[PDB]
Amino acid sequence: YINPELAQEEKNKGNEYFKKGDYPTAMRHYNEAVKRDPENAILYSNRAACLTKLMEFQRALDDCDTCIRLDSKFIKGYIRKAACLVAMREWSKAQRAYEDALQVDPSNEEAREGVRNCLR
Repeated sequence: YINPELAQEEKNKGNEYFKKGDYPTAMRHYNEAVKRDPENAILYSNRAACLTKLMEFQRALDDCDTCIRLDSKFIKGYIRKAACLVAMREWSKAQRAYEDALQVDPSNEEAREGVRNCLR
């Protein structure tokens, strides 16, 4: 059952615990946010960042694809995908994910720095 205000509230509990670095507890809240507004791309971007810190790389990249599917214009899905691949040391795939972001917005500074980071 869709509840987008509750999803927002849960997003924030998530983001807060993310920042005290208790990702276990942040994840409980990101899961609930996703449950309540499952078509909202940003919730998957957010959850992907957390899953990546936890080294749940398979689940992280699933969330990045979800984000990219739900909103192909939302740059952070591509950024989170690239960042996860950097965390995996998948450099060649990471470089292409950042380049996919740059296709969406060639002025994106985070993606341009990400390409620099991928030069080995």
